[PDB]
Amino acid sequence: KETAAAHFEHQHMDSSTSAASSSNYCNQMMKSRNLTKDRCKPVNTFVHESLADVQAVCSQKNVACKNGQTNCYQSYSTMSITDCRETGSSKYPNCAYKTTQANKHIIVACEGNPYVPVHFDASV
Amino acid sequence: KETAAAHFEHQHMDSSTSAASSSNYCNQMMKSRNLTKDRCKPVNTFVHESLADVQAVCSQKNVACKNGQTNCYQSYSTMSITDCRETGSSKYPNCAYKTTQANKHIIVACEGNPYVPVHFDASV
Amino acid sequence: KETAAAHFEHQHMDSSTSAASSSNYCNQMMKSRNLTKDRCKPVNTFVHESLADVQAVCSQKNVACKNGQTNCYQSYSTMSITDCRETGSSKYPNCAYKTTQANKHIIVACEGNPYVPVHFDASV
Amino acid sequence: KETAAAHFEHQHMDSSTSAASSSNYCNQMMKSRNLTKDRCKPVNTFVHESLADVQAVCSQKNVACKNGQTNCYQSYSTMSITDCRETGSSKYPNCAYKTTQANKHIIVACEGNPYVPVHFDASV
Ligand SMILES: Nc1ccn([C@@H]2O[C@H](CO)[C@@H](OP(=O)(O)O)[C@H]2O)c(=O)n1
Ligand SMILES: Nc1ccn([C@@H]2O[C@H](CO)[C@@H](OP(=O)(O)O)[C@H]2O)c(=O)n1
Ligand SMILES: Nc1ccn([C@@H]2O[C@H](CO)[C@@H](OP(=O)(O)O)[C@H]2O)c(=O)n1
Ligand SMILES: Nc1ccn([C@@H]2O[C@H](CO)[C@@H](OP(=O)(O)O)[C@H]2O)c(=O)n1
Repeated sequence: KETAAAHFEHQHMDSSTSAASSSNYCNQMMKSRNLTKDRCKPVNTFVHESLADVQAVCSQKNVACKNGQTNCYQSYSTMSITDCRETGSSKYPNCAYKTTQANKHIIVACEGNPYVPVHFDASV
Repeated sequence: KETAAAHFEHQHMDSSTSAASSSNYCNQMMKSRNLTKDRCKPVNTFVHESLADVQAVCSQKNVACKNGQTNCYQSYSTMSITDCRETGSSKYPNCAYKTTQANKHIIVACEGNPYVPVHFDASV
Repeated sequence: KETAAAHFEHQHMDSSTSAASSSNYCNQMMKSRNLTKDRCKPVNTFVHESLADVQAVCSQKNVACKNGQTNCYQSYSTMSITDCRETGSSKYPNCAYKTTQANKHIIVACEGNPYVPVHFDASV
Repeated sequence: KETAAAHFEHQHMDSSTSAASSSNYCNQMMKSRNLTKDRCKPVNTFVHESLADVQAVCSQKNVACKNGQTNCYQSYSTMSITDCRETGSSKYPNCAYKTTQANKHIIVACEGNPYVPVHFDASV
């Protein structure tokens, strides 16, 4: 409760579903994964692919992370992701999000043994 | 001194090209705009639109900034951008950048009178 | 059904009054113009100005439409309008609408030949 | 011109030697295989294995291609390869290469019927 890798799948993995359907998505999932219990998390990406496909990004294109660290990797291919961006109104506790489905490259930080994602840097 | 407004333009505006001409665009631009002076800026986005069109984003879709502030705005339209991301092997002061040209919505933070971009939040 | 231009006239023009005469202006209008016959249209603005005046906006300030298209135009001058949202006290067909009277710049999408309004985007 | 698989054979197979026999293997081979005709091809890998062994990789571990396509495959076993890279002082028409010999898993793109290597993607 809980490893960095577990924390990553907690915040960023949702393989239950293939894409985004209704704009209640982030609204509902941000609440579910305990992302709106203290403050409306401003931005959070969910990845709709197998855990294996996301984990494999750790052996693909090496790139610098946003903080300047160099343990980040961009997926070679597009992935099904849902970008969750808190709306301009939106007040805690009633957190509201603009749900946005897309097919972007993802960029994740990787570390440890096994060599897996531990943070979601960006989609591109 | 420098106005945040002008600082934004310097770091993120490239109205002269409609797109990135080559895969060397970023390497060129990151140095010419002096963003690799003290450190390799890991991420920097350039916008290939008029200053008017970019400034106009300030009256478009209001959203939360990455830091949670509420003065951010997402363009209604996609815009021509170039994402510059530092390579994994890049080492200051010899900074190197992957280039990704794309049509994407931009998210800028706005403030002041006139009410204009002063930070580049994200592209989606 | 209707041409695009005609549809705009029927839904948004009201040159027969200086303003909403009552807190239930929307409700006699949302009916009179068949906006509440198959539903309760959530939002609908009535412009208490000249059709020509409104059509002229198609040659004023070009601005990005909310949907990302770029054929939108903002009036230079303010216009008398009525904003129709519906009161909580409203389930179809017994429709009740929250009315509001104001002088705002309007934003319309225009197209065709002649270049005329086909959609009402926002009042600012 | 040659067919995909044949191009691959002509570019990447050297089943006649077990390893680069000297520091100048690449210089002679890049010449020999006509890889310096119009330009100094910046990097090229020669595999010191039988052809069928390399083709068999098309049925081994499926991985993402650097271009992001999904038809790439990583070899279960390490293979004898020679890495050839332009040496810096290399200048067309006088190309010059650094020869590096190693045991690595190759990654190749495969396509067609029969499913055969048509592009060499990386050595890992
Ligand atoms: N594109 C983005 C940008 C930020 N984020 C989230 O917001 C945080 C960045 O401030 C990240 O925390 P981790 O990097 O700890 O996952 C990530 O959860 C995201 O999920 N997608
Ligand atoms: N998508 C992104 C992420 C970061 N950045 C740049 O990275 C910096 C740190 O996040 C930002 O500084 P400003 O937002 O102050 O311009 C912005 O310049 C960007 O330009 N595009
Ligand atoms: N300020 C606003 C915002 C929306 N609307 C209505 O909202 C509807 C959908 O956004 C529009 O229908 P048209 O697109 O047919 O004009 C428009 O009639 C309005 O009439 N005034
Ligand atoms: N390790 C690598 C990486 C790239 N390459 C070569 O680099 C070229 C383009 O990256 C490829 O040409 P083909 O697509 O003709 O194989 C491939 O031959 C290589 O031969 N070994």
